[PDB]
Amino acid sequence: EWDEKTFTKFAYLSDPRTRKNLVAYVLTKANLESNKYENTIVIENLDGSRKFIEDASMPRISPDGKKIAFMRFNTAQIWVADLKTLSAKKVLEAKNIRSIEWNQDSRRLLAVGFKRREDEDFIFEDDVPAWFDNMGFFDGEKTTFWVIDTEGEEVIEQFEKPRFSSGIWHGDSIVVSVPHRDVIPRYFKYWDIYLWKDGEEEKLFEKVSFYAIDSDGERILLYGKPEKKYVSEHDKIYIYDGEVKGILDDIDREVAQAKIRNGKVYFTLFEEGSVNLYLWDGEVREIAKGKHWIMGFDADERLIYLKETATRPAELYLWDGEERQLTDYNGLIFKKLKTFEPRHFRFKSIDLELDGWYIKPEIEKAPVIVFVHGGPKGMYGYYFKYEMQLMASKGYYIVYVNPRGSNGYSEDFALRVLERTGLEDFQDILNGIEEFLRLEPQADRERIGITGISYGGYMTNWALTQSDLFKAGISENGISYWLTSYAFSDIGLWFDKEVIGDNPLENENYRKLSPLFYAKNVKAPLLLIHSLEDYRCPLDQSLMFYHVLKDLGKEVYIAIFKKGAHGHSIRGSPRHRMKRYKLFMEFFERKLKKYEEGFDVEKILK
Amino acid sequence: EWDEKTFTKFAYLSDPRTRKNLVAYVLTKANLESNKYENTIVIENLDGSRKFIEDASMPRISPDGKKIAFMRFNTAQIWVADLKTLSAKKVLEAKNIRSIEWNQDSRRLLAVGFKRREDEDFIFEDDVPAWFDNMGFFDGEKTTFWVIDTEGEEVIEQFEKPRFSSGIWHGDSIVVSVPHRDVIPRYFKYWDIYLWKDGEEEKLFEKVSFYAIDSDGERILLYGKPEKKYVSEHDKIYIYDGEVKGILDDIDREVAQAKIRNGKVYFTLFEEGSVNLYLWDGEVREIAKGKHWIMGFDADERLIYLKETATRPAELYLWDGEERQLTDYNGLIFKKLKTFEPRHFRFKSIDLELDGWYIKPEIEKAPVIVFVHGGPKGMYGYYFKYEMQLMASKGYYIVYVNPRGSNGYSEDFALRVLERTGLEDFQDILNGIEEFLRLEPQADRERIGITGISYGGYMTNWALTQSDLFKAGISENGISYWLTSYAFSDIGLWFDKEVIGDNPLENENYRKLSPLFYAKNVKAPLLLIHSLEDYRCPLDQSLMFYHVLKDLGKEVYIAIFKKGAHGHSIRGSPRHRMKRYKLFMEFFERKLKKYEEGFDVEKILK
Amino acid sequence: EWDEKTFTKFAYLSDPRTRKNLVAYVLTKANLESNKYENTIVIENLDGSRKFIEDASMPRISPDGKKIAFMRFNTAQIWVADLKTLSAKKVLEAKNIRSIEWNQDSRRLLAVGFKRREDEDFIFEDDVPAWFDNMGFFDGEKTTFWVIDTEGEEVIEQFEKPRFSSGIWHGDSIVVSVPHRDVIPRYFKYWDIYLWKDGEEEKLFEKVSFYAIDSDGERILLYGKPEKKYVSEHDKIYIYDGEVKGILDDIDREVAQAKIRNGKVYFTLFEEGSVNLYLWDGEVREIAKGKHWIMGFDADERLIYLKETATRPAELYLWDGEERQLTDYNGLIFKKLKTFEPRHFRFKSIDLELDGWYIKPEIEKAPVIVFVHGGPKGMYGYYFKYEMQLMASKGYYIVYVNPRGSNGYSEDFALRVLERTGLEDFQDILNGIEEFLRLEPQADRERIGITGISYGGYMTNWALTQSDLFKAGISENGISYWLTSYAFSDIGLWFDKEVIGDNPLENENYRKLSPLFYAKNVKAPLLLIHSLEDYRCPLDQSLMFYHVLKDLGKEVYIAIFKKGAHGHSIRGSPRHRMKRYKLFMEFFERKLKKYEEGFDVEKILK
Ligand SMILES: [Mg+2]
Ligand SMILES: [Mg+2]
Ligand SMILES: [Mg+2]
Ligand SMILES: [Mg+2]
Ligand SMILES: [Mg+2]
Ligand SMILES: [Mg+2]
Ligand SMILES: [Mg+2]
Ligand SMILES: [Mg+2]
Ligand SMILES: [Mg+2]
Repeated sequence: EWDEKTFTKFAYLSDPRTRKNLVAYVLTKANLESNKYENTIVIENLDGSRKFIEDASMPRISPDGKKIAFMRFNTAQIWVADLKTLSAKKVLEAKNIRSIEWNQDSRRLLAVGFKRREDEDFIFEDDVPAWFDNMGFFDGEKTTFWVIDTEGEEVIEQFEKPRFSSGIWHGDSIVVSVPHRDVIPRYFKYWDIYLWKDGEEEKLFEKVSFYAIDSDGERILLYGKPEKKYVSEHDKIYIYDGEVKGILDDIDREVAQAKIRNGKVYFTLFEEGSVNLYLWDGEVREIAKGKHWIMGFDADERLIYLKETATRPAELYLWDGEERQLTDYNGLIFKKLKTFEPRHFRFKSIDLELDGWYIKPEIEKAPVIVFVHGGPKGMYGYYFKYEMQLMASKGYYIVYVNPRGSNGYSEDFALRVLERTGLEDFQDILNGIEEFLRLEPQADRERIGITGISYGGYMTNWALTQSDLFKAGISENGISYWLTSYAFSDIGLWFDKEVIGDNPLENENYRKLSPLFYAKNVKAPLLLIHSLEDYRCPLDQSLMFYHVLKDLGKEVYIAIFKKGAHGHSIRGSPRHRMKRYKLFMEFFERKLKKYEEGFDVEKILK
Repeated sequence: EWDEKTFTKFAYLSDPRTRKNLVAYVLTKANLESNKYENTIVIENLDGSRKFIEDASMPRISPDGKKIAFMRFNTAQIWVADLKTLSAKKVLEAKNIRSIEWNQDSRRLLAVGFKRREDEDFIFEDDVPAWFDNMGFFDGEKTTFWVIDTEGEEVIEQFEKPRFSSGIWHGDSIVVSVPHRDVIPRYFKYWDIYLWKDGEEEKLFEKVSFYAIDSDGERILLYGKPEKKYVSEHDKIYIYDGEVKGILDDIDREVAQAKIRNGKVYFTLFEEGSVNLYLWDGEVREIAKGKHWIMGFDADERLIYLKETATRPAELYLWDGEERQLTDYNGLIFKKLKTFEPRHFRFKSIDLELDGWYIKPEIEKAPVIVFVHGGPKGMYGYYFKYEMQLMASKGYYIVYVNPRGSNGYSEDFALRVLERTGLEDFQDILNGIEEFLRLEPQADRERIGITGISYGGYMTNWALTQSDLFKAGISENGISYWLTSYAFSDIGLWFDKEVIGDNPLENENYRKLSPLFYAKNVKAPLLLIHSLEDYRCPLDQSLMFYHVLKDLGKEVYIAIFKKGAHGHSIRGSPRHRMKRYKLFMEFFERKLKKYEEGFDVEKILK
Repeated sequence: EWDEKTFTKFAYLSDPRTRKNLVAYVLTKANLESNKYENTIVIENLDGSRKFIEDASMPRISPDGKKIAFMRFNTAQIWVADLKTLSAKKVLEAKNIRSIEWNQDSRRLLAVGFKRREDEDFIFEDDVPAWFDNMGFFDGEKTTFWVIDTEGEEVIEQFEKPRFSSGIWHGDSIVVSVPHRDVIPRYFKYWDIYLWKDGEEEKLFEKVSFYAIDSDGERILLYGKPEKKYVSEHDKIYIYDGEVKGILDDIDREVAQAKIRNGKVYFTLFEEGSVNLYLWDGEVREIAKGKHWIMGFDADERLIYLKETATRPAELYLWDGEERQLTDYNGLIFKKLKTFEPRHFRFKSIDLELDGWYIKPEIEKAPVIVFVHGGPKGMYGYYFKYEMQLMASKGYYIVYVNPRGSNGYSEDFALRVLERTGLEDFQDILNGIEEFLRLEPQADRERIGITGISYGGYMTNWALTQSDLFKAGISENGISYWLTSYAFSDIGLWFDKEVIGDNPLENENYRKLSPLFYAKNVKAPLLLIHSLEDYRCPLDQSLMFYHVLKDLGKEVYIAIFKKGAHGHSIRGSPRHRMKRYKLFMEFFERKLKKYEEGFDVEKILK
């Protein structure tokens, strides 16, 4: 049976790594009773023999295949284990490390972390932004780079860089990507790239729209473009060996992840609902393309990847030749648990033809939940979406589309949304719902709800202020006012200028496209959901909407989770997440399936 | 030198398991200074290479030999380790699990446990009995069955059954043995047996006197009889594959343990003082028969067993072909510690000829301690009996017999005791002592003591009320009044009806054969020993005898151990057990070897 | 509204003391949320000015009125405070002190306590009984006497005496009352009395049936008789000044409490349902006589006492001249809480006329709960009985009587019960119920239940085995088998010989008058309630009855409280007591008011 606890039953795989004949990855479990994620590194032969590093993550297999570094968290500590016996030693006790990567010598690690002011009474800020979702307040944060010798166990080189810099090995050098500073740092837009060795550095690029993501010791793999006008442009990949060479210049899709392994580049593309795995070895070759999301991959002598589908969390695969499924962690649970395959439909919207999906429940007519993805350059299609399976099992149609602005299509399709949030993209959603209703006469047009997180939250607010179609909404971590998004959120300073418009203090678009200013129009009951550590869409986006809607006599409720960032629906504590799922299902049960007055959360939850 | 601490010096082996070329078992040590049992799983090659899983028990080797599940206790947790490197992951945090067993797939475990009401202020009972020795109060206890997937780490099936049910895998099915319910559950007498799979079940047997103990995936091994009139009847073994086939119908001895391994059944028999290991492969073949107790065994590609003798705790052996001793954990200790081999004697008693044993000390005449085993269907012979070696080292003859009622002989011999406790079986003991005294003129007939636990405690009480032969007694966890045994103990409701008689509220036998009612006859000093968590023979059995004996002016003492069940002499904490051994030896020193007035335990113990 | 929590709302007063113009007493509150009794000493002027010693009890005001000793518990510590400012110093850190009493010098205290063997693993006993209700296992307990100098803060004299001795000051001497030892100590029957000073002693009495309870420095007040044949005989009081003088020889009622204050004796008598306060100053004078229980009193320059009634817990009063109520702790609570005054009725039973009471609810007919008091020499009448008010508020008639055997009447009436438990006294109960039913036609004869604790538990068991009148019973801490009461309980060795009969191992009365042996007769559902530290009626009394009743197919349930002695219904933790009250009310709701099958305590309680 699907309910608010079902997500705790799945094994969650991440961070796959492979060297020689070995694969490692992390197995994570949500333990509802201790209220903790549990992490286990699993190392597999390729045999199917498994061994374990318990209470650990960040597996990094040494280039020589003889050992594995990993992190245990608590302060964090870096450990190194022999892969033969897995006997381990603690190497470095590390607060605030975000990455470790072996040097080609299988002796040194590069660790990138951060340092802040850390006064126990006040944060002090002189740069921007003051905070970032999932990181906290910056408090003057600088990036730190440590070269650690894992034999002697010492930091043998260290240097700092501006906030939000990154570093990868390039042979015995380090390629350092630093946000370019103009009036403010040009986050996500321009970087300066350096080559660093032994306390000295050479600037490789100045003010470019890509950063270094991998190296094979001869070539540097760069991610982005040489110059973007919009951060929303499709990120591409480039090889640099002295000359910068685009390897996908003729493919009008965005790269999701990429790695270089002896001059061959493995990479994934967002494509019409899927995230597909390709290889480039002079030409682009399809590796794993279908109705799925390749969530992660790694390549050395072998190529392994994590593939998630609409109805299964990610499992591990090995590519031959041919795809071979390596793991089946959830196979036994899913023998007993019904899932629902989405049905793809094309529909016309204004000038375009778009992708939609719906899931039909067993079935009278059935109520309908419309889901809107975040972004706007998010993408729905073929990954595992817990709420959708959950509500389909409870008797709802689920419908959702990729409006213009979505990832997975041409760059132009993504960029059509800019300065037009709530305009054509909302029409796309309404037109997809109209086509879905034509396809499915058993969908009850008189019981359609809408929900989404982030931009989907924005769109749920917007939908209730612009349309009388919806009977209920659940809007989460959303946007009701772009001006405060611009001035308050971690990314607003550059992101809103692009997506909403320039001259934000004068531009009328900031109120014209803001649900807050049309609150009077709202007629359907609404549940707002927010979390107190969300800095991507800060609390005022929900609480202002909630207060103004109350000031106008509207039926509205707000659940404010005391912990959690923007992605807390998926990343918050298991107990936190269970409570959100329960609220979510009960709001729709009691406001969409069959309207009931009030919403007594004490009685409803326990 | 033997004393109250010597038992802490031995290594105690248990729970042997074998798959392919591997053996595992548990090594337990009594640590007197931390006052804890320590458990180490040892895995041996077969090489004699050893490896270790520390602070753990319940080794279960997966059918494929690639891994080992085990328990660590504290709440209990199930872990799974790769047998190659022994790297381990925690699979399930498990309060109240009593068994784990792998499925043939080496992926799922079946765990059988229990659940109770657990109010912190009161136990509430609506079934029977309210408590069970070594388990506590039932508090509404149900049995729970969990199928655990050890990859994904989740319970994927669970169901509950009445109290005291058991479960074993049968291929992908579970055979569930449940006590049959009439007016009360017919514990130890009738079961219903089910075949369970995927939430459904078929009843295989109704109200039978056997339960399922093993399976080879085609055949179910059943333990008991199709129908017993008396629970005291010899348990036998049956193979069920559609038809129930007795495999020892022509052998009039009781099976102690049995396992099925690809259509071959390995099993032990109680026989005249020994517990011997046999194989059935169409005919019964002797494997390990002699003056010893096969305490445990396991078979897969190899057959291993634990063999204990009168003078050595259990050591591990492998059977070829020929018996090979694999371990010698206590060999070095026993080079320095004198032991005493018992001398077997036959004697006549009324209509029968019986087995007796005695140990002769160095040697004047020497005082004599007569030991009486529990049961009555207990059995003395060739296992390691700490008190016997201990008191023999201190200058005592030790004598003990198997009276009628004992295990190890024909069923009829066992059943002669029923309704006759303290009658012929006591005469058997007196006749064995008479023959022993004839054999050993250096035994001092004027200094004979008697002691026993459980039924042996009953018999020590009884002996002091019926005979003037004994100069002292130590009676432990015994019986002085059958009526309260019937109505108060965990098993009395069915057990006393069989062993003492029907219509217990009217049957005069319940007082006629009860030491309490002859307390006036007592002339020898007596130490009573009890423990507060003994529900097999509850406290009133000792304390009523103690109070009535004091009320009659008799010299009697009672030591009431604040923790511990019926078997606390062997299972209580090392400090608890050391104190009991010390009391036991000192009572006999000061009341049997040389009578001394009083018994100042403060001075005597420390 | 009355429910399982209402008892927590009352202030409970105890231990009144008075010197000069001061009164002190203890105010106790049951705090359900911390689950603790809270104790506050209150000192009142006589003004009505109040002051406080918080978290303390055992107020002892010094003879000179200048200071107050008291105990704080945790180990216990004796403190002394100046009564003017209540500034306090700790005098002696005291494990196991049971009493403190000032010497006439207002400098020394006499503290009487106890010491035991205290091995952490086992209790060791060589005397009798092994345990006592509300004290635990004796573990070789001796009585200790300490003279404490409260200035220098030192024990300046100490000596020990047999278990269960007591001591009071007599000027600079100590009168020591010690149980007389024959085959066993003659507890509650004969004492030896000593006069002790400065390490020497003179025996004042040998083997007498009284002990010293107070002194005025010239006269010793003795409680009991010079010689009792039965402990059940009425205790009287005597003044000893060289000659023993009976002061109530012509009053055929038992003294409940007595104190001597400059040759005047204040004392209470059990009389037909009341406990009344008298003075003797050469003649007996009535002080406080009525429908009430004088729970405690003290006299110096003033006379104060605690008076409880059927409808109010005890409040404090001062006697002038005339009774003046001093406190009204519960007056505000009882403005809001309905109470029910019992209605007294006379009835004929065989050869006697007896007292009964009933409470009529608002009112169809109403179901009836018959309550039976403990003892048998207990007494119902005019004290505050929580369950009665509780069940009357829930729509039940409450009826209860003083059968022969009760205190409050002639000695002969008390002694009629001896060897006749369950015979005439049970007929008395049946005849009282018959008269009550005639008085109250709205009582539903088809819904009568019975309940009691202790002897009342015995009688509830007995009632269900002998009568078909009752539709339900709740039997608590009761008797189902006298033989085990005799041999197992703290007092059985002497108490059962008197109340049930001599030669307990042969006397057929022990089974003839035992509910256990008539268990087959039971037809009404029964809840048994017991507690694991009850040594007055040990657990087997309930659990044997429960098991045998289950063995006979009867509907019976048992609630076994994990902590608590015989009086745990009133003395157990507030949470423990709340749960018992809830069970008690729900059993009657669901088995007496309207029979319902089953009894799911999980659902019923929470
Ligand atoms: Mg280190
Ligand atoms: Mg991008
Ligand atoms: Mg373009
Ligand atoms: Mg785990
Ligand atoms: Mg058997
Ligand atoms: Mg036979
Ligand atoms: Mg002091
Ligand atoms: Mg009395
Ligand atoms: Mg008389």
